[PDB]
Amino acid sequence: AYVERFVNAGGVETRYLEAGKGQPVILIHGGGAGAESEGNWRNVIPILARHYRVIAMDMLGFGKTAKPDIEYTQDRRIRHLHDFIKAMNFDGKVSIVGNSMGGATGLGVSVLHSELVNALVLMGSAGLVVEYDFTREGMVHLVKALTNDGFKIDDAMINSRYTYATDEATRKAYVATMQWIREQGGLFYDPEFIRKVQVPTLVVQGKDDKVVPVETAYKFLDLIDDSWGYIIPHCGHWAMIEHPEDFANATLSFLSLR
Amino acid sequence: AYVERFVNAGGVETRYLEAGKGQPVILIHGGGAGAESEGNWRNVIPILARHYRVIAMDMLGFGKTAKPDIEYTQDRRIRHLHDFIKAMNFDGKVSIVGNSMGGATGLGVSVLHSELVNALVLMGSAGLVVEYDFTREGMVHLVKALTNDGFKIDDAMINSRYTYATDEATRKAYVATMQWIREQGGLFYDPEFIRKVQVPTLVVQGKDDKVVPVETAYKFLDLIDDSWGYIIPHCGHWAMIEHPEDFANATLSFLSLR
Repeated sequence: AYVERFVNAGGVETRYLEAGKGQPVILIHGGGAGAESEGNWRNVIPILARHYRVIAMDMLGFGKTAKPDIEYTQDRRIRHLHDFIKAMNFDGKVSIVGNSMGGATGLGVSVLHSELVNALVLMGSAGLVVEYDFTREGMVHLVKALTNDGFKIDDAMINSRYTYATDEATRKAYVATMQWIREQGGLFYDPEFIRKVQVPTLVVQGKDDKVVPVETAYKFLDLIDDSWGYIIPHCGHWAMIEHPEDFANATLSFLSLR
Repeated sequence: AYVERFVNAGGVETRYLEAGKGQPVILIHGGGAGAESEGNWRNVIPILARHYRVIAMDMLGFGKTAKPDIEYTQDRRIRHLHDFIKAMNFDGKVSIVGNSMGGATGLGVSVLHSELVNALVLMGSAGLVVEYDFTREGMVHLVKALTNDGFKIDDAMINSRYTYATDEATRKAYVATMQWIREQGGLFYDPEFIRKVQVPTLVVQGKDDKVVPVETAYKFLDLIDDSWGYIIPHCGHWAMIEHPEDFANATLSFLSLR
């Protein structure tokens, strides 16, 4: 369905999944212990790959991407994504699709380095303040908590995510990542920064998202001038996982216009 | 691109436009003098017809549909749509897509006769209270007023709508239609009625709609349990006219899941 590749992104070896041909679209997974490209985009990649060159990148400190001994700041993740894009073989601009932390990082690149970006998709994206014990069972509770009441847990998916979350190197980077966020009072941008997003944007949001309230989407829609909104019912914090076909199609439709 | 047809809908001769094959989708135009199927859906029909049997129906008292000497109530338009659906040759349920008044009418049928409906699309739809001098120039001002600042007026489209609005029989029915609405304090339903919509619904809304504020969409999304939301930037009260490709694709995507 896709192949695993590695590239040196400005000094940080980076792992990505690739499938398809055509215009390049980068998928950025969310935060959380054990979160990475395969578990986040498994069922979405095939669909998107029918029309675009899909590139699912593991963020700095996550999955199989490098985990150097550094301070894991949001600024560092933004720079990493910037370096990955440059390091990749792209003839022009690329579209960026991100969930939660991945969304905040795509948003950051869309403001600091928009000349590299064609379109942005924010899905249950972090960025607005609006307002795990590392056990297999703890992972089950987490997934159920972040998804809609109708989401059916898949052991295989749970085991895969748990395996990534347990890897001591991955866990160490995760702890450092959460520490910085914790010390800032959360992962966010001032609304003024968000108002700087000028590329066409699609704000995707689950109506039942407990992490990022639906009102957050309405605020993103008010702040980002060229933003479209896609609100999904019976959907939690992970639209791409809870309703892959729905999310993939909405994304294809958005990208087809842009 | 489509053919014009007529059918007896429970006593009311009704005019519709048809194109395509497959699952049936009914398009319902908005209110306003001279509003009818061709002017409202011209550029959308071809796109939708590539995947469905598209049926654009003129509401009771509008376009080429019959204009009997009766009291033009919202109840009467709902009954008419019900009769048209029954009078048509449909093997099963049908999807309904409506703008403003057409949306309110589709919504009404979706509550009173949902066994006939598979999906509903409300576009700048009337229904929530949330909160023309009949000259060619008056028509130009109206279109500019109801559309986004970037909408380019098309004389041909203006002349066509003006021609329908001037037809004395059409004008007489329009006056009666507006009179009833005026005497009720507007065209609306109690939020409790709207909460009865149980079919999958797509609430489409222009961010710059001056007739139906964007907040209205957020309220529809709160009231209708199985509703998805699609918010469009730089879009006024007529998404299907201002951005036909965008609207048609969003509709195709929605219907493909349902």
